[PDB]
Amino acid sequence: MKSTGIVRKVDELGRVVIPIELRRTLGIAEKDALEIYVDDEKIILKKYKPNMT
Amino acid sequence: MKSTGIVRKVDELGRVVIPIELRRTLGIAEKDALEIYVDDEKIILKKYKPNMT
Repeated sequence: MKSTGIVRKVDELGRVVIPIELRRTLGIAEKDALEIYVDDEKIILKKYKPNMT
Repeated sequence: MKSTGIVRKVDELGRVVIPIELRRTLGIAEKDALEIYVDDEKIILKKYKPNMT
């Protein structure tokens, strides 16, 4: 079980468990942020665009 | 402060806080499941397609 059509549980309010490999891909964790967008019948969440100069 | 390019915090291990309006769109919550797919540099979470007939 990795990604691409893999079933995960929610939590309560909405906190869905993102795969370690996925957050690893984004280089994010805990205190980091994601950019959540919506696509009709599904959710689209990218890592937040880091404003680092 | 709704969906569509909105920034959210993670948690630790990856549990990202899905908008109440989003989980509401999917009619999911807590005990429910999502189908997580990966899109290059982003994550795609659909609701788990319910096998109810």
